[PDB]
Amino acid sequence: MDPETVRIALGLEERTAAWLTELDELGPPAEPVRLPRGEEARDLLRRLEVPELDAEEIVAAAPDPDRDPALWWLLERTHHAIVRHMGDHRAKPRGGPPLPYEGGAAARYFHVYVFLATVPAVRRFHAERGIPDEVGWETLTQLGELVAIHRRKYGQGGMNMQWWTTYHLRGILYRLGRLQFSLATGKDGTPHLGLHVPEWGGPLLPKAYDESLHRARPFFDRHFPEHGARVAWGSSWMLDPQLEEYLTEDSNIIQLARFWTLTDSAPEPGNADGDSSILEFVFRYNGQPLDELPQRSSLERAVIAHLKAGRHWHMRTGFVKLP
Ligand SMILES: CC(C)(COP(=O)(O)OP(=O)(O)OC[C@H]1O[C@@H](n2cnc3c(N)ncnc32)[C@H](O)[C@@H]1OP(=O)(O)O)[C@@H](O)C(=O)NCCC(=O)NCCS
Ligand SMILES: CCCCCCCCCC(=O)OC[C@H]1O[C@@H](O)[C@H](N)[C@@H](O)[C@@H]1O
Repeated sequence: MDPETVRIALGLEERTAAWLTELDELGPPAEPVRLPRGEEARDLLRRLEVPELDAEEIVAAAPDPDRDPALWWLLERTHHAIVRHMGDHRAKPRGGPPLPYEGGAAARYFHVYVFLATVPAVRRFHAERGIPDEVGWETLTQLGELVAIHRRKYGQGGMNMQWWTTYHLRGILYRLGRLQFSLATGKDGTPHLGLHVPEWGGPLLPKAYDESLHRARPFFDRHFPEHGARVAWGSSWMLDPQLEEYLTEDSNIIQLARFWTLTDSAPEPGNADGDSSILEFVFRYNGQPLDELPQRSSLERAVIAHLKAGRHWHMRTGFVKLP
């Protein structure tokens, strides 16, 4: 097939042409793309903590090379475009565009199929790096979380966080207890670890946070000794000191943010760039009228109160030294 035919068949926008040309030049992977089917597929999806409802649907809608040629063309090359950067954190996180939902369940679940097809490759990388199996699997389970998030946010099955799963699939991100850590470099090339907080796994309890921090240096110095990070960096709505107006002393965020050293400037009060982030992570915001969002928790009430008052939330950036 040709990239223009794929683009038109799948209903992809004109801007995606450059990507599709790049995928055309890259070509199919050396190891043919294989999707698990049936109970094999159900076992893998369950291992990745995909909810039963979605997993059933994913298995049912799995595409076919003959009946879904445009989709298959893209699945092979997207897989290839990811595995070509296995272990490479300097490459940008390009998972490809979401597919228009007029293509049905196979289109909605496209990047789940990408993920499934790429599991063997990343698991081989984990093995080569000596990563324990439990850590490898624990890391890959965010697929289930992101699938669940799609359904909560939009109302039907899907997974549209494919840019983020390129981290898991390149073996450059590891879940080490409550927190995740990514191989990263600053603008000056200095190695660090990106610190991330997946939604699943309960509250950000101080003892769980501390355990994760203690795991970071030993893990990376053992399996990626060439990296040599000494510091973890975080960028998050969580680091916004404005939260102190609203959250009390029992807040995990408040207690733990106190250990962080913020490195960005106090943002302009009129800068609204951070509003969408906090709305995503607190409400999985999808354009609802604000006073029709839940108000059960102190943070839910905080986000809305602050915004109603004409004020703005900001992503802040900081670091903590690795123990
Ligand atoms: C990170 C996370 C686990 C922290 O939860 P936590 O440890 O309970 O945080 P706190 O102790 O500071 O919470 C204070 C209050 O806000 C509530 N709260 C915390 N995070 C919340 C969220 N994402 N949505 C709604 N309410 C939340 C708590 O239940 C608590 O309520 P209460 O005071 O009414 O009892 C949670 O916010 C989460 O799952 N977020 C999604 C993932 C995320 O944001 N990661 C970072 C992306 S940059
Ligand atoms: C106060 C506790 C520590 C504060 C440091 C918080 C750093 C968290 C940063 C983080 O979680 O961001 C990474 C996110 O990348 C998103 O885009 C993905 N959707 C999300 O999964 C991931 O959490």
